[PDB]
Amino acid sequence: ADPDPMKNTCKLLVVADHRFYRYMGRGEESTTTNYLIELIDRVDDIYRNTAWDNAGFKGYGIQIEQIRILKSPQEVKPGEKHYNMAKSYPNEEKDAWDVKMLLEQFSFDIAEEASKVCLAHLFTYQDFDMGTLGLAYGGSPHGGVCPKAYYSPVGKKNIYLNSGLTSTKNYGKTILTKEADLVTTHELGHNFGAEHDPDGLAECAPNEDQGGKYVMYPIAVSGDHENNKMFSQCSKQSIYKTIESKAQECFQERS
Ligand SMILES: COc1ccc2[nH]n(C[C@@]3(C)NC(=O)NC3=O)c(=O)c2c1
Ligand SMILES: [Zn+2]
Repeated sequence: ADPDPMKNTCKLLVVADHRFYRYMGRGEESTTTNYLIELIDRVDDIYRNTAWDNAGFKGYGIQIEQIRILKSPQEVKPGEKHYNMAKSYPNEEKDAWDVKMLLEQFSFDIAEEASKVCLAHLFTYQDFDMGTLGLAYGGSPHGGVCPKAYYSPVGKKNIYLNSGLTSTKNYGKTILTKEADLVTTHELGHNFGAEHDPDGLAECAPNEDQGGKYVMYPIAVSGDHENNKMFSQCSKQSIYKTIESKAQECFQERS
């Protein structure tokens, strides 16, 4: 397979919710956007430099098309929910939403905009239970790159599963930027078709002395080991097949 430079970039709709704006953006558009621009660019370096077939099938990456900045909580009617509402759901007494329900709600609310982009990604600031940092569709044992309709019987409309989310809060504190970059890499990894690296394949889950785990390992990589910022051969095989199938459908030229 040969790369098409006219169809080698997955353009993103990046959404910063009110929690992200307040806690990460310090209530400023400049601070909020600079954080996301720099994070996406560092993630793009991991992707763009990856040779998916271990040869010349490289130069595939991600770029931001738009950053939506939600400065305040979404006003909701009684019984109505929205990913950007003030309260956490299902438990308002908790700092965070149930992560799966949040990804579902974001996908529902962002459906119209998501239909026009390769991927939509939510950046929030909430302490998900049991150390979870993000969630995404694709590479699950459907969804991922390029909007694919799913009729929601509950929602009564089509939603698109080209979505993921990252939280930069864990255990009551802001995560390191080196940690945040890896969360987003991991979530987009799922979007790109990669499943978790299994323990049973040494090639895909190396020991610490061997450079450590790759980004798709199910236990969040810290970023202090060499392999942490890279995709395993297992992830490359899965993503290679996805890119081959999906680039013509929704990838665009690098800006
Ligand atoms: C480096 O970031 C990572 C790496 C592994 C992770 N595992 N999890 C939990 C969960 C449900 N989310 C996800 O995308 N994969 C999963 O198993 C992170 O939230 C996570 C984040
Ligand atoms: Zn995962």
